[PDB]
Amino acid sequence: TVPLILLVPKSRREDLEKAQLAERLRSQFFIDYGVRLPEVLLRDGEGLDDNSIVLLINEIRVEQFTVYFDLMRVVNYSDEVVSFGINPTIHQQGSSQYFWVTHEEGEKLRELGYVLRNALDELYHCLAVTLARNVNEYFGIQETKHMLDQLEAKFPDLLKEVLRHATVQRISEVLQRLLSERVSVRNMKLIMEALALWAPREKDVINLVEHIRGAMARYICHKFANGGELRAVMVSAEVEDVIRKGIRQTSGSTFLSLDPEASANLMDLITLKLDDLLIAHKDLVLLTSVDVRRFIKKMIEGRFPDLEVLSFGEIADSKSVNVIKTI
Repeated sequence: TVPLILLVPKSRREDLEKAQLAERLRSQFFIDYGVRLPEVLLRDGEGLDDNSIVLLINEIRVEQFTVYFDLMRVVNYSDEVVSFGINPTIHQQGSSQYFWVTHEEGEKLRELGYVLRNALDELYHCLAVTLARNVNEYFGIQETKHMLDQLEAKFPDLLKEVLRHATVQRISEVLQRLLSERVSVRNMKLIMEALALWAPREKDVINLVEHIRGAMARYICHKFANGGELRAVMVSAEVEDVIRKGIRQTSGSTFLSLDPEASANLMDLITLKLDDLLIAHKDLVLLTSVDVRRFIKKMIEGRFPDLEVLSFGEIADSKSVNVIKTI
């Protein structure tokens, strides 16, 4: 490994050491995603204002976050909150907007049903999301091969079934593709049984990952729910069909071929439908049909890298999906 670095404000460093942000971060990441982060060091950022954090991977600034350490974030913010006389501190970051309120104001809003989050939990969800996306930077063949060792000491026969049909390279690619889209690989037993089933059937890694995803529907659903309702923006049959109608294939696998204008137009619709929502992209997902899920993720990720895209198959067996807008 090389270490992950969090540049933090001079004024906050002491509390962050005392809170053990560095290590708790790694622990919770393991609990959520089933993989080892490298060591995380804190370092004082020169000219960071008191509510800024910066992440460095390989000593290159990767993203800056605004977390108001003394305040609480309203996660399902609506404008109704202003009706209770609370005027939030607002930060605009990408085309997401974030609303922060005092501890006091926060307790009042909790009892009206709002879900509030502290600065450190928030900071973790932000780092988790960026690190899930940057999985290739610290997770590859060596770590895969080490996860397999741990699995072989429990389930040797299943490890061997999977290897009759997939190389260690291939399985690492699968795990990376799951994790890059924020799907946990903490249940290597289940994932392997799913590779056991599909890997002989499917020699295209992209198609394989989609079948593993289908097989893991219930787990993906539970994870994006947290311990609460799953907030979904539904992609309409209309948008779905422009994508479906663009799907091509020459010899290798299957790809999206849309006019430049056709894609820019789809993007303007998504953009503006999301601008109507007060909720941060990373607390939402998009729902769409199984065959177009991956195309929409490829299409939107350059611009909305936080917004994941679940298929309707992946939520069939959920209780608390809440569709809050259509596209």
